[PDB]
Amino acid sequence: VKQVFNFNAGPSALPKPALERAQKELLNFNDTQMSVMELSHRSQSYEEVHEQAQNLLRELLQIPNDYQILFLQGGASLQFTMLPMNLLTKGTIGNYVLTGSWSEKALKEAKLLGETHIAASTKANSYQSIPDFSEFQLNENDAYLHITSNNTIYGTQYQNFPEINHAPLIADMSSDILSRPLKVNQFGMIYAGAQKNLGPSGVTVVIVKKDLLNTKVEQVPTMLQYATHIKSDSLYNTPPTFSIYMLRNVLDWIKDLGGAEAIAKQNEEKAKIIYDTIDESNGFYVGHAEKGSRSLMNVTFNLRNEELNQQFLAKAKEQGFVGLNGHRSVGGCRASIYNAVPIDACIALRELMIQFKENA
Amino acid sequence: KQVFNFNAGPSALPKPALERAQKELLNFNDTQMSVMELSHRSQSYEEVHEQAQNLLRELLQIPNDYQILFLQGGASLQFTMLPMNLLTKGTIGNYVLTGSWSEKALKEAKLLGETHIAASTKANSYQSIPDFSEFQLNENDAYLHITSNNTIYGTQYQNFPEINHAPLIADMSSDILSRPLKVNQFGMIYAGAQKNLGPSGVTVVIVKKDLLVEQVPTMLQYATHIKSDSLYNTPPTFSIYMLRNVLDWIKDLGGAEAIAKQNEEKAKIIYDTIDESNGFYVGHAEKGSRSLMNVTFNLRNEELNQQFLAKAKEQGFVGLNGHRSVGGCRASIYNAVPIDACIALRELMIQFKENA
Ligand SMILES: *Cc1c(COP(=O)(O)O)cnc(C)c1O
Ligand SMILES: *Cc1c(COP(=O)(O)O)cnc(C)c1O
Ligand SMILES: [Cl-]
Ligand SMILES: [Cl-]
Ligand SMILES: [Cl-]
Ligand SMILES: [Cl-]
Ligand SMILES: [Mg+2]
Ligand SMILES: [Mg+2]
Ligand SMILES: [Mg+2]
Ligand SMILES: [Mg+2]
Repeated sequence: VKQVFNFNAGPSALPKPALERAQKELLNFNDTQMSVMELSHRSQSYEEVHEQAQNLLRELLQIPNDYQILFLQGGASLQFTMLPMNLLTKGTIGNYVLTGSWSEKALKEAKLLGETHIAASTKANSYQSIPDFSEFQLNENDAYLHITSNNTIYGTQYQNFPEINHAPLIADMSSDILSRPLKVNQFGMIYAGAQKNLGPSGVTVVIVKKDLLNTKVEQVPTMLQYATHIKSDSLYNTPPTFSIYMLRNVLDWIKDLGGAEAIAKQNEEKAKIIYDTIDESNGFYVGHAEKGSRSLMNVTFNLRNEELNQQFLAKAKEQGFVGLNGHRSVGGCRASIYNAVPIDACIALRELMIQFKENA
Repeated sequence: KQVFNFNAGPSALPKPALERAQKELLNFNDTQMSVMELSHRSQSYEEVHEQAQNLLRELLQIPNDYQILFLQGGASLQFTMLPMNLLTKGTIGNYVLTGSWSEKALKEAKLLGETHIAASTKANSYQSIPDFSEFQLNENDAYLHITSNNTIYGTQYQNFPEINHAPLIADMSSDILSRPLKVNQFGMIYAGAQKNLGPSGVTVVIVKKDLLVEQVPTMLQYATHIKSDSLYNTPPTFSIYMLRNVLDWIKDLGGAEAIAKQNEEKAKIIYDTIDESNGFYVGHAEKGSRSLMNVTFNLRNEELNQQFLAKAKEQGFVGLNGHRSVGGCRASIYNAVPIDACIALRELMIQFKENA
């Protein structure tokens, strides 16, 4: 049929082979004559999947042995409250670096539970950049320092991560996890809803330093303790088995293309196609982010006025582009170009953008 | 290549629902994307989301003053979310204990407030549902919590108590939409989908709206999800899609009364086999409390138990081992387990008895 270009921001494009693989074995997985969705999570066929998803992640990001990988339900949003529930103890402070709307949502949940602080913020200038690490206001009684690696709605991204030694560094990496190599030991915990760059909705990957959080926290509901899930290897209650399976399949694909290092090269190339288009447009398109902070995962821009914005987005949708409307809170446009978005989609978008401009 | 899926959770699903999923896995609704690749704020997803709710409303005849929520975290998260929202100071979370799942729910409430046991058949190892006239209720109960089907013990409420002093709340994980329900008896009903309704990953919560909050985390307030139609954060979109598909299958076969007929025949096959076995197979539940969803039983000794389950596995039966906490055998016969599987089980039970 006609072309479809999938720039959805979350859930988002999956790599075709992961979907083709799932489709082919949907009714009979691993010769059991059952769908993976119909298996016990205590079955050896399921446990193989669960363990393989962990081992692929471990290998791909080179996660150290003193870290454990959790597969949790509830989305990143549930992590916004689970994190302060476990680590934000009395007399301590949940310190946040604000670099977008998702950082504010994280902060708000800690505020419900303890003392919070704002280490640095670019909110005044509408989150066009990542603040300088030298501006970080740190406290001796900080329970952690929390950052948002990729600011999905604003199109900005950490180029690198601060060295923090007084508290654990925590990061919401929902929209750029495993888009590039990572030095995992810079962090006490990393979390990501899978649906942006790792596969389906319904599971949240939580990489945690075991000794920071393998201990019972008095007064915390069993399901909301990290310890629960660490001890039970994310099998305390019934896991999202199909989501974890699809995550496995996506991880296999990342490994098959050369891992984090190769996918970064691909992601830089796709991003470049779009940013060069913006940058050669003589102001017809204006990127929200400052150049040093441009995200490789979510490209945010506006045309010169809202009428042109709307005509551009209507034309895109007529031409088969999906998901380009900016987040409802900020308007404009947003090209999400996560790992699995193909480069010819990016070329197509550039073509769209150039003819729209020339014809305007 | 014969396989009979008696898994207790996650579990068998309807072949037509899985075949339909397979067929359109790469191209949902002519969008040329998987349902898994759609934005949850897309109309495409939003229609599926709503269709899943609509089918439950139709099939259970859920009144307008109830809302239907799709949450993550399993029935287990509901164990704490419920008291978190309703167990206010000076009130009591009152529990009816009819098995281990009851116990797990009560435990979470004890973290958050005053609790109470209205009744319990624990002393007798949960062989039955207590008589409602036995319940000990309190003026200040925040709710009365029950477990409609005691998955590990094989017992099930035949009917529900008429409770007017406080909302009746039910963990229906292992029997929701296996028979018609009078939803007006309850203030809230909850169930992980992964037994009767869909794959794991989504929890269905049916809640009396006006029934349900300072200082509770946003994600743990029912009001958050009611207000946002379970679209506050990203829902488990594929699981809700599969839930829709399963609900379409239940509607297509004739709805809650029709599936009850199938379920009662399935259970009749196994219980008759047990009852006719002259004590070779012994059911755990008192007759009057026998579950239609999980049939629990043992052979005369542990070694026969083990010989049977080994023979079962060799013959393609999956999931019949009893819960580790109780041992024995458990045949889970949720909605999508076909009558032919139960017939096969019977024939195996009879042959095994003959050959012992
Ligand atoms: C998508 C997103 C979230 C929300 O994740 P849910 O799974 O919907 O809770 C949180 N943080 C970031 C940075 C995101 O991009
Ligand atoms: C399966 C079951 C549960 C556990 O559900 P999860 O989704 O694993 O939390 C809780 N209660 C009952 C009655 C169940 O049968
Ligand atoms: Cl953001
Ligand atoms: Cl977003
Ligand atoms: Cl039970
Ligand atoms: Cl169980
Ligand atoms: Mg490979
Ligand atoms: Mg192509
Ligand atoms: Mg139909
Ligand atoms: Mg008879």
